[PDB]
Amino acid sequence: KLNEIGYDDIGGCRKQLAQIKEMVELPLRHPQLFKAIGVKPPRGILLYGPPGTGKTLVARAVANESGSFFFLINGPEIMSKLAGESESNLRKAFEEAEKNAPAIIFIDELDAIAPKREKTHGEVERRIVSQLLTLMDGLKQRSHVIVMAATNRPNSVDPALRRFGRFDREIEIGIPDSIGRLEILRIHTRNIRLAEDVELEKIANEAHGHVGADLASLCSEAALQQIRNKMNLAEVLNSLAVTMDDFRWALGKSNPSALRETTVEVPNVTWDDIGGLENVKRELQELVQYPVEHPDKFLKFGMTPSKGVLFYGPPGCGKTLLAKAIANECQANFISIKGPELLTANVRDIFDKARQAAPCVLFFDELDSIDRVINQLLTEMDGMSAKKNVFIIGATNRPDIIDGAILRPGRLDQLIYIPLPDEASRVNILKANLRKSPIARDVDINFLAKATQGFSGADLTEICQRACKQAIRESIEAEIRAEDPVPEITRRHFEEAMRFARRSVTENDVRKYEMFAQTL
Amino acid sequence: EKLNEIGYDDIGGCRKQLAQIKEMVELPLRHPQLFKAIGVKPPRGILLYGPPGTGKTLVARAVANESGSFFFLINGPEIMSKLAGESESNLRKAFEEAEKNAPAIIFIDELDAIAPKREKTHGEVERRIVSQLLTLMDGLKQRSHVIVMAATNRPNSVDPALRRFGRFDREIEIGIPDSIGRLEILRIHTRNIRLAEDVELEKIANEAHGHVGADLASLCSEAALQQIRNKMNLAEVLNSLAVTMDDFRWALGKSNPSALRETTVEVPNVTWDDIGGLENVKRELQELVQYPVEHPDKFLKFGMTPSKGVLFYGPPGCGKTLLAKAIANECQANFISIKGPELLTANVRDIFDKARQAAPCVLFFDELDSIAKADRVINQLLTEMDGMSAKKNVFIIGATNRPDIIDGAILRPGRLDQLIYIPLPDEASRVNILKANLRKSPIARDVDINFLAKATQGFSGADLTEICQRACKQAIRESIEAEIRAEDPVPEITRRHFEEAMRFARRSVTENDVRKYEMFAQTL
Ligand SMILES: */C(=C\C(=O)Nc1ccc2oc(-c3ccccn3)nc2c1)c1ccncc1
Ligand SMILES: */C(=C\C(=O)Nc1ccc2oc(-c3ccccn3)nc2c1)c1ccncc1
Repeated sequence: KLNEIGYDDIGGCRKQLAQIKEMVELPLRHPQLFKAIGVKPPRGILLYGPPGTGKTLVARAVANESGSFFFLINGPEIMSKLAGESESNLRKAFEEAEKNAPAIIFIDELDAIAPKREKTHGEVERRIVSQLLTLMDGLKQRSHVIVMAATNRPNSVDPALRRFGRFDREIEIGIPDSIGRLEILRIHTRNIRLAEDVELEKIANEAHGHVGADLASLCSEAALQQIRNKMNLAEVLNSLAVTMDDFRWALGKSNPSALRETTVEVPNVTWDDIGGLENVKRELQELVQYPVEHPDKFLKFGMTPSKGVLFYGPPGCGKTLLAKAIANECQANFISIKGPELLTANVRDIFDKARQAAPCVLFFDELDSIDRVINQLLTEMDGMSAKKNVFIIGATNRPDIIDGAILRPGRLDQLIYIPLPDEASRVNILKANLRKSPIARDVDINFLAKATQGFSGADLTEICQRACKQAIRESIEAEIRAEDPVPEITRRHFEEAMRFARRSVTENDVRKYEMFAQTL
Repeated sequence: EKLNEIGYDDIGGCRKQLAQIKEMVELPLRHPQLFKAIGVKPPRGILLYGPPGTGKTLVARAVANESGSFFFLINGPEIMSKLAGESESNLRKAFEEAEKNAPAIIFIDELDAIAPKREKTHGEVERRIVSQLLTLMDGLKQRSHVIVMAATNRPNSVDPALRRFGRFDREIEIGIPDSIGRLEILRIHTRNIRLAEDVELEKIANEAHGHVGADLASLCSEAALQQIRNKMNLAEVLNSLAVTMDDFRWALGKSNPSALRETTVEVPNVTWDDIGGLENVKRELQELVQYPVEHPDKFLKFGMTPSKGVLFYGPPGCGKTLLAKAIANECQANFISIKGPELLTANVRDIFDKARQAAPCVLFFDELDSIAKADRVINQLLTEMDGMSAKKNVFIIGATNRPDIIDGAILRPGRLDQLIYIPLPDEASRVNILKANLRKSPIARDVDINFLAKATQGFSGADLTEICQRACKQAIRESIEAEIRAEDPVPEITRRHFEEAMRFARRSVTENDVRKYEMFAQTL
């Protein structure tokens, strides 16, 4: 079975799979063509990412597809041997790989073999690390041996290993996105018998923070729930088919292990969902979309584009949603960071993660909360080339207390005010909020927008929530009394919600923001 | 085979240091008669250091090949990967072999792997090998012509006992190449690549900032990869492959140099024409930073030691840094641009030592206010400056925007005796700045800089740059919008764009601030 694993049996990493394919397969199938022009093939590739992804099979998939020899060195297995056994085994591994070429050597759990030098506390451990380094540098330029390694964090690996010529290409196999999750769910359910009511797309969309292993466990739990419901009360053996109810139940009881891991992807929020102003949209377009869309114009006119902006205004979800929408427009990855998250050298880490994604929209929320971290952010921004397509966006609700250093040119040089949404914006927001709900025909959104003025996006969302709570309360009470009288939200529900206006922004705050704008 | 042919030409990015090493090694190892006659003691330990990838690992081999001497290589990890007695036997066997075949050169690559700081060593085998190395080092009789060269990332990671007066007394830094060095490296690596006729490596080298030799090798590889990707994916092809300037630019776009955070030492390419500047300030800086270095004889004749430090205070902007870079450029002295934020994040002495190593240096300290009036850094800097021999051609320049806050200690004589002020640029300065800003971009013949300068008064360097930047964005905006309509209409930036940018003409420096600076000057 192992030799039969291919590209199709790995899900959740298709971009990285293409990268690895071009890096490895092509040289190992037409070495003459690459040598002619003079392209040097890579000699060390380090895959890293959260545990549970498919990065342990990537090496096997590549080796099988390229039809090359494959050798596996298991970190814990090597470190579980006597003093000389580990050295003999590393040497034998590399020698065997050289014997049969082209080859691939996968050193699973490298951080087990070569942890940070501080962690090591014996002569045997350091001797093994140095043995690995010596073997690594000994790969002749034409040996046709590619060393692949996997870890959780490259920082846990001995830095000497991450030098030129030893491990110079580092690829991240991160959390899958919705398409990746669907791919994994379709891979794992190959043998399970499904019912006709299963729509894996919804499951994939709803499974947040799930890695391939988590999805395998989820499928197993759903099958078990089906067994429980059926057998509890050969005929049955042939009448078993997991149902969407079982999958939803399994989702309910699941505890994904990758909840806290930052997510990088292209969000699915469009302009229509926030509405927003026109000037702000135009400015954001000019800043972010044009340089990526038409770099030629910037080059010919020869002025380097600015990197980041700094939204200010009353609190709410407009700023974050606006940034997400602009990122969606340009099809660039979106990275969200919260001040509380940062308070808990991570700054360099997140900046490098952004730099890895070519079009990225690095978002920093609650920037006001953020001396050491401030200086680290300052230096990192100052040391960001204004020619790489990485855009920093800030957000704050107290521009007065923001340190002026960040505002200095080259770091964050543009300020944009985000006012309360207007009538059209409020209409768009309300339409988005009730998008997934069965609203009644009588209800008109335009009148609601006219009635509500000065209400922040939070206020409108709260208004929608109050109405739905009323509908649920009515349905339950009617159901109890009856024991679909309330099939859709009615006007009375919305009016009852409106009974408590609760405007979250005072006119004094708006005047203060206006004064801040005028002073600029 | 190929190893024994590496020479001076096959190393790039280090030409000053290569000349130093040539004089310091090749000549003694070819004409010992003269050196012994006049009585010059050849060095016995040379420690090369710098960021990884710079090609210092070939310097030893290049020198050995050129001088025709025996060459022996000891690889740190290789020695430390053996059993307890194997590493000792190997060090001893290396030095014995080198001495047996004289003259020789011994290159101990990755010294810090063999002899780290005493504290970092926990076992006894590690300390035993370090002591073995020290014993062998001291055992080199002056008569025997053995020169030990070692390479390490930083000299501090090496055991201090090694950096003694008879072991490793010469330390050479091989740091990031400059633009000429980058061009040299690119020429070396593209020897076997077949390039197209539109490739002009000068622009690549100039734009490749923070790249080391290895990074440039990767860049060339990626460009070739892009070319093959496009053409092939879309024997004839094998003979039609030629990298193109588009491929090199694309490779640059997607490259992540590993030496971005490393301080750069180099003569800046900024001239007086790009800053304008008051004639008084220009003359004063000329005197201070040029007469001592250009006519030391006169200073000796009148016997007054030149002051070392100058301060700059005034409105925030690009003026101070540009002025310092210009004065450095005129004297062709190296420029070090330590910023305050970098220092906020031992280090002070390291910067001062780096400056000292480059004799004519224009060490720059921006935003000094943040560091000074904290206690630790300010005291360390005061101590280090006070220990700065005024007879050396190292000039310290400070910049600040709160001249009222800096502690008076820094301005006491012997530390920073001059207190020049940098005021807002005048009309001619603004004209020069605008000409420089638009120099790289096409401009309409109608557009006149003189009127724009006349309109702009009190505008800081950023203000002028902002004006130019805003105008270009308008031109790009208009240029593209026409393109979609047609789907060149805007070949150059027209005066309409400049006037539209001028519509929102803003002054970033309040006249109150300028008056405050004037008050400080008068009180001073
Ligand atoms: C939306 C985020 C959101 O609603 N954020 C938010 C709501 C209310 C807030 O009040 C404050 C505040 C702070 C200090 C003083 C007073 N009030 N901050 C608030 C923030 C959202 C984000 C991302 N995706 C979707 C929605
Ligand atoms: C130019 C650098 C430059 O213009 N930097 C700069 C612009 C504006 C600034 O405002 C402050 C400041 C300080 C304190 C309070 C308020 N504002 N600092 C500023 C710095 C330049 C540098 C290097 N090479 C070329 C040009």
